[PDB]
Amino acid sequence: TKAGSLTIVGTGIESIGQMTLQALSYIEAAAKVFYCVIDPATEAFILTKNKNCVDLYQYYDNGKSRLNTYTQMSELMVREVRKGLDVVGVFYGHPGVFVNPSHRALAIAKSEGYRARMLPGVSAEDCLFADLCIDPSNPGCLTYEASDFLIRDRPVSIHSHLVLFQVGCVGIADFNFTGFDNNKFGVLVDRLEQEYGAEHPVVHYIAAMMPHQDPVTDKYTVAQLREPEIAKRVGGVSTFYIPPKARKASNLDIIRRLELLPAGQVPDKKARIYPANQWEPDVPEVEPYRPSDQAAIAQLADHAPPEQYQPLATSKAMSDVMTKLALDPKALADYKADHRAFAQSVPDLTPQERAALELGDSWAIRCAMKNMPSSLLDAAFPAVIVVGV
Amino acid sequence: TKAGSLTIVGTGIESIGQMTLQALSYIEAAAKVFYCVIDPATEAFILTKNKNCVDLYQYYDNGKSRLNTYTQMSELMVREVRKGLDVVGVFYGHPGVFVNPSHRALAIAKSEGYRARMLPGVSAEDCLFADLCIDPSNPGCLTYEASDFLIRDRPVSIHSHLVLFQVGCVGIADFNFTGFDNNKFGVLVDRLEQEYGAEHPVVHYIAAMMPHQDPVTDKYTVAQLREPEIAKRVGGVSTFYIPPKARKASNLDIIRRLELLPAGQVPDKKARIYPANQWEPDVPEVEPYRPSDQAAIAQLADHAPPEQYQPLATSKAMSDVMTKLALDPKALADYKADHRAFAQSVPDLTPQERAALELGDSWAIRCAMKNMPSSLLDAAFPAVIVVGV
Ligand SMILES: Nc1ncnc2c1ncn2[C@@H]1O[C@H](C[C@@H](N)CC[C@H](N)C(=O)O)[C@@H](O)[C@H]1O
Ligand SMILES: Nc1ncnc2c1ncn2[C@@H]1O[C@H](C[C@@H](N)CC[C@H](N)C(=O)O)[C@@H](O)[C@H]1O
Repeated sequence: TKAGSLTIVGTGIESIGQMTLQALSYIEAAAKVFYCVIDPATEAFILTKNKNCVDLYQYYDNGKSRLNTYTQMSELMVREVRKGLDVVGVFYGHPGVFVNPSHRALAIAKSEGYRARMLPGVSAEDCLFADLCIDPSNPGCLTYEASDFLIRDRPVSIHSHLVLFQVGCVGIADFNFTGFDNNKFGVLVDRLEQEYGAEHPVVHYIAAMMPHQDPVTDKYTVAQLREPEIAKRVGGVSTFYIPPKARKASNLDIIRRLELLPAGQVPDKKARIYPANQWEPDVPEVEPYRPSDQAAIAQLADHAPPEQYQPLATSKAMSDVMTKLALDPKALADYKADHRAFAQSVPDLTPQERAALELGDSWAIRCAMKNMPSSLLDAAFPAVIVVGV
Repeated sequence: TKAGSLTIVGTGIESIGQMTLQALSYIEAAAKVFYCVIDPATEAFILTKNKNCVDLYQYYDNGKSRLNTYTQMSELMVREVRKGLDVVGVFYGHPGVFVNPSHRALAIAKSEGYRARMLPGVSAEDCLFADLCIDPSNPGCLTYEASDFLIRDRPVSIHSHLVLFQVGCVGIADFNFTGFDNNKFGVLVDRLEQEYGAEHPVVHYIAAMMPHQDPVTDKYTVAQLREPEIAKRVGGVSTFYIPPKARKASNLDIIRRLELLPAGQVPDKKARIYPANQWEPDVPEVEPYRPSDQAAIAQLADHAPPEQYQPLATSKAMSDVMTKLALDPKALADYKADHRAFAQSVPDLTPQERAALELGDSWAIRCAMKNMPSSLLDAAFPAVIVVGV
């Protein structure tokens, strides 16, 4: 193992709070931190967590190709990796979602034989789902960069969600500190009119970046985007959400092959699961408390945990060590280097807990931390599926 | 304002570390916590952070419609909201990504006039981007639930990413504690063959759930998914990634309208930005250090921060309060109720810092925390765009 590693992490969108615990722990552990964030409170927070930080944002410039900036950003990180340092790169949101220099730097580090990993973060699209109250599952999600969407004539589905990033810099490859002169925005609007019609809704979405702010969730018709007062509101942190125009019908062959038949009464294409998408035009009211819902709720009074449910049955020592492995990158490295030596050094573990850590197998650890009922193991593996469409 | 609120949060995918700081803070602040997580270390962690937790997973049962479970899960949360409690629901990953009961509970709470919010988290798709080293931007991303994909004949694009969730329970609406008998998996494979061909790659993806694990990133051909030994590896935490088959050409009309013309030499449709997608079949090697890259790197020696770059210039007191607003939900509520009273109570703030908090405007706060150069304001607003495709 060569000295030197690159770990790229995110900060999420909303200041500080949307950073993951592991992003924070790696920032603290790093020999050197390179960051590219928008809000100053997140920047200030990062600087309190590591004494050796460099702002990558200073490598942008007016009329300077963003591609040249990205090469430089990547090279600054990889240079420090080559010197043998544990380097952390920090990008706002998810660091691999609409981000060039992270993928570049990691690929170079990997190709030169250094440890390289991206830790996922909360993207603007994650925020969009939360704030617009939609689920990519229902009814599928198409996500594009706005210029790419136009230039390569990327397909839309009128029956699925559409999310467009970078709608504030349509056709612009460079940078200006005072913002983009988004003069080709009308080209995007023409495409949206062709695909959806002039009266179809488009949600202008800006996630709150500070904890006390509300998101921008402004619905406009496609036609309204041509109004100069509306178009000028679209900036560098603007994303568009375009809801579906209609519900798609079910395929009879698939209904048959999946054996969803009974008497033929699969629900209608508009027989929606509550709640309906509130952005979709002319969506009918969906009843939250149907007779089936009421009957399910009536069963709560007599509910008991099923015999195959596996209650948590762990110990402070085991919870402590699993927490430490998640929150202390140095402890994790030590454990990964020698499971046995690490496991045997952890105080207060039971024999089963020690053995499970010695092995490292997910099953053994799960087994040490949950009571597995005899009924369960006699029948016949994580299984947590929380969507039913 | 009625007593009672519902805040739904995520834990991310990988045990503990992928929880956001705000998810943790809301879990700690809650009067009651309802959770649905897969790994026991995350469960144990949650139980150390709040004394009043209920496992929602006990409302699944063998042969019990998942829809009935979801109604019950939602109702357990909303009942406590109605009693006037600050309730936190916790779902693994992102709590609104392929999750029924979160959206249900929030919509009901909102309709009855209670405070209701979803906080985004790290989804399995976020993990997929990080672990497979792909960017949804390049070349667009289509995301579907696997049964829905089939039943409603959702379109694929051979030129964009395809991500399929719930590939381990194709056509299954119920639950079994011992896992799904995924007997209709072959129907998914037939669809993938029709769309992509028998020799096209499909990546079986399982993100590591424990900090020491590696992800499953196993490439198979579509044809190989028919092998029983391979099909049985696909379970409840399996996601498929299907890379593009080809590069899409540019639209000449759009090239003209966006004025990307010069002598006509837009890059070829295969003239890729490094790095190439390593999963895509027959991708050529892309040079990381082209002459343009080398020239950009040569400019680093003489680099100075641009005159319009805005250096951080804050104080401990201001950083402390912005951190507190992000990490202390009670402090945030107090600040939101009365900006002036809150701002005037914060020790050690400068006059400008106090005034900025009194107003709450993003501009004023940004202004108090960053030195804005005279050159910047004379020219003519966040602007952090890190992808150039
Ligand atoms: N606060 C925000 N609200 C909505 N969309 C945003 C926000 N910030 C960034 N974006 C979107 O992300 C684009 C910038 C991207 N290069 C970076 C995205 C970032 N890596 C993420 O994870 O979301 C913007 O042009 C917007 O489309
Ligand atoms: N560890 C994992 N690796 C890859 N995919 C996963 C993992 N865990 C869950 N999934 C995907 O998510 C599905 C379950 C969903 N109902 C819940 C997803 C969860 N809310 C998320 O944010 O990803 C599974 O069937 C998989 O498709």
